[PDB]
Amino acid sequence: WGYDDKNGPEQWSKLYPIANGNNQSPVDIKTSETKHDTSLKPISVSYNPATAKEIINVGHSFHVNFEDNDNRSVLKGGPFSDSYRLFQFHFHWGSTNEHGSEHTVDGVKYSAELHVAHWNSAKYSSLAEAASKADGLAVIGVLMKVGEANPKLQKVLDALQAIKTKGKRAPFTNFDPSTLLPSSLDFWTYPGSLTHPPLYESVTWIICKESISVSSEQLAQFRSLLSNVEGDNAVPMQHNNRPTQPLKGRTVRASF
Ligand SMILES: *CCOCCOc1cc(C(F)(F)F)cc(C(F)(F)F)c1
Ligand SMILES: [Zn+2]
Repeated sequence: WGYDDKNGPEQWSKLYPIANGNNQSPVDIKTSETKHDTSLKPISVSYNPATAKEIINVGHSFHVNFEDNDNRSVLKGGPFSDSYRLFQFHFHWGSTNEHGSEHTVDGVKYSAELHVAHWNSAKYSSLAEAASKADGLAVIGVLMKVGEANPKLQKVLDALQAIKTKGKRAPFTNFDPSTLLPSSLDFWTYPGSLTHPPLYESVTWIICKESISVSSEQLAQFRSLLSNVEGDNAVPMQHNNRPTQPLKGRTVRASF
């Protein structure tokens, strides 16, 4: 699978029938139809910088992984009674500054999107186990808006030089992902899935109501990464965002 016409989101249903499922992400969040939930508690994130492990070029994108051995970096509050263990964060972007996000609000596309992923360490003992469980994954979605350069992104962007080509790996240590999150943690939440194969419908989404900035040049650095392996012809990762999906009667709750 990929993001080209030959193997893109339109072709995913071939090898991943769940793509045409009822709990698929991303989706369009219509604020007028979001339901405020009294039971929702504030989102609480406590990450340990020492947890940061490495950064990897995976052809279609890049993953910044963390040590998920213990509960040093966890996610609490929200719709969760359980505690979720951070393991990775990554980005999604488009070929132009205008429409590169995955989630949309009131039909409004953003430039990019940050995903901070966690797995249910209260019920399960591994990401592999939790990945296919409805209550296995919790992902924070932060919408990124084109504008002034984001200084918080620089340490990540500076590391992309060591993972230029597909398969390249590099140590990525001493970093707190929460520094990338917006000032406020007000959020929408809805039962969703992974935005790319395997497309497991096992994700409880936490979409921040507040967005963060990113310069056009910083977005250019994302597309600067190569989807090809070393030595081969350079093929930049121009985009890796999935179109919004049918909400299928799902309810998007609001904490505000
Ligand atoms: C590319 C780095 O690999 C580390 C783990 O990869 C996974 C990431 C995700 C994520 F939620 F981030 F999209 C999901 C999965 C899984 F669902 F388990 F396949 C693996
Ligand atoms: Zn994602």
